[PDB]
Amino acid sequence: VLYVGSKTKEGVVHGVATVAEKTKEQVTNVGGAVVTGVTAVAQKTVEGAGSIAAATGFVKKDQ
Amino acid sequence: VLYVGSKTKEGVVHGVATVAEKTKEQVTNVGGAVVTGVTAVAQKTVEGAGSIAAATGFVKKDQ
Amino acid sequence: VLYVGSKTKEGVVHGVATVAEKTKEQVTNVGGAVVTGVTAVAQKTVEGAGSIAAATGFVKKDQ
Amino acid sequence: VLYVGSKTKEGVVHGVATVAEKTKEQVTNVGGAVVTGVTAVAQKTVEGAGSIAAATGFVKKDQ
Amino acid sequence: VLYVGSKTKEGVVHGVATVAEKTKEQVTNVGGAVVTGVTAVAQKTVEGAGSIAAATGFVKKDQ
Amino acid sequence: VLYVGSKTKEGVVHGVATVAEKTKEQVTNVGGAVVTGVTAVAQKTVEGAGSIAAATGFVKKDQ
Repeated sequence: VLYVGSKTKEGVVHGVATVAEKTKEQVTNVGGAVVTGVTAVAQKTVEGAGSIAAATGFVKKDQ
Repeated sequence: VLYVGSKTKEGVVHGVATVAEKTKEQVTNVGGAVVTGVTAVAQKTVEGAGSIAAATGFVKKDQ
Repeated sequence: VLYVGSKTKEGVVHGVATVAEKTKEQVTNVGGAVVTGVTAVAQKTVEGAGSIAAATGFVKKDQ
Repeated sequence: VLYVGSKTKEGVVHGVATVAEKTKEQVTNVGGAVVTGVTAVAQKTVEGAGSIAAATGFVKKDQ
Repeated sequence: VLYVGSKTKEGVVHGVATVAEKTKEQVTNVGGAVVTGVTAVAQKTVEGAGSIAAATGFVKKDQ
Repeated sequence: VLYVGSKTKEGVVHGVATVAEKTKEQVTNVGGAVVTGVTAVAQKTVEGAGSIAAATGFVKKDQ
């Protein structure tokens, strides 16, 4: 018996309850990035750059 | 018995309840990125860059 | 008995309940990217860049 | 135009979502009444005694 | 135009979301009444005694 | 236009979200009444005695 990483619970979302009666939502993007309404999300990354809700409006490398 | 990574629970979403009665939603994108309404998502990446809800409005490498 | 990665539960979404009574939704994209209404999604990537809901509005490499 | 009882919506159940993963259930009745697991039920009674989930363990009128 | 009882919404249950992962439930009745697990129920009674979840363990009228 | 009882919303339950992960429940009745787990219930009674979750353990009229 060694149990190196035996019984873990990592990157987990369990048990959620949500209501939304009258939620007007309005976005107007021009040349950018927009990230709305993210809920009950999970992940696990090994040897990588993991971003749940990133928003890079632009990337420019001119030469 | 070694149990190196034996019994894990990683990148998991279990147990969700959602309601939405009258949810007006309106988007208007022009030349960009938009990410709305993400729910109950999970993943696991090994040796990679895993992004759940990314939004890159542009990528430019001119020469 | 070694159990290297024996009994895992990774990249999983189990148990979801959803209702939506009167959900007006309206999108208007012009030359970009739009990602709406994502629910109950899962994946696992080994040696790769796995993105659940990405949105790249443009990619340009001019020469 | 009188509209005495014109456009009603009475005794109604509309819009339900349910999940049950591992629900052990065990009953043991002896000489009585048991009522379990009632969901999404509706009725309308006119000039009567309407009971959705009644449980009378006994009725005795000895003479 | 009189609209005596024209456009009503009475005795209504609309919009429900439920989850139950591992719900052990155990009843043991002896000579009585038991009423468990009632959900999303509606009714309308006119000129009557309407009881949704009643439980009368006994009724006795001896002579 | 009189609108005596025109546009009402009476005896209504709309919009509910519930979760229950590991809910052990155990009842043991002997000669009585028990009422557990009632949720999202509605009714309307006109000219009557309406009780949602009543529990009369006994009724006795001896002569």
